[PDB]
Amino acid sequence: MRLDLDFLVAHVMLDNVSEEQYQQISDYFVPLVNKPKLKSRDAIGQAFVMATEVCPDANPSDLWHHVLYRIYIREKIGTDPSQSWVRTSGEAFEVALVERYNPVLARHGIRLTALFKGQKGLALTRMGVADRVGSRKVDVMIEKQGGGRSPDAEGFGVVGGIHAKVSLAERVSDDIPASRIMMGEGLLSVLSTLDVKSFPPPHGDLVNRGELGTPDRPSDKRNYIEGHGDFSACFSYNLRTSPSNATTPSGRHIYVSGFSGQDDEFTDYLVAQL
Repeated sequence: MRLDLDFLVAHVMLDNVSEEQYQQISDYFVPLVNKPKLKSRDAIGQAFVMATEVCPDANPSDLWHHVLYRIYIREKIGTDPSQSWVRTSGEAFEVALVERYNPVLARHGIRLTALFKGQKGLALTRMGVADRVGSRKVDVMIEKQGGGRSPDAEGFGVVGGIHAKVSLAERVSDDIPASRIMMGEGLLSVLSTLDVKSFPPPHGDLVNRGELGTPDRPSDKRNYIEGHGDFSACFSYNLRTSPSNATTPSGRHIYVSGFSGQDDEFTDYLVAQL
């Protein structure tokens, strides 16, 4: 369906999203935006999971960037920076990943756990890397029934971590030292991303292409994965993201898939490695 964006007016084609489906997503999300005692990360997080269920053939990144985002900044009451999309969207992505994958991962004993700003010291210490990375480095922790280090009472040990970045245009090179230190300790360092990147009018056409280019085109971002192997693996939910070729110099790959469903390349990856 066609979206009308006011900057000057511009349009963007939202493939595999019907007028009916947009409204169903909007009827779900809007009342949650200004709901008291309901954190923005939970409102946006659950909405993303719901939206991908409603439109399983639509580009998940487009649902994030062109639907949820533009509805939020339109419906959000107040300029409170602690409730900003910018301040909360990242943690909403973490919430979305946990909600989406843990039911599938539960069977194999694999457990995800979102880490929010200020409360990841326990996670990082148990991970044994807080020593060298600081208190603001890992977004989602990966634990495993049985194996791992610093197991809780239920026998869940830390086996790795996830850097959840909505856009790779972010300070992505900032997470690379921590990721290297993680991988060196025998921990999985996954880069989960929505690969959000569109350019606004007057010069951009607002198509969410991302920042990973193509394997035929030298991209510094892509070269982190396929060149230097600074992350264990890279998972994008922007359907426009060019996946890695069969072989890469580092042996690391950029996997691309939709967000809806049961098992995918992400769960199948975590199962094998763990």
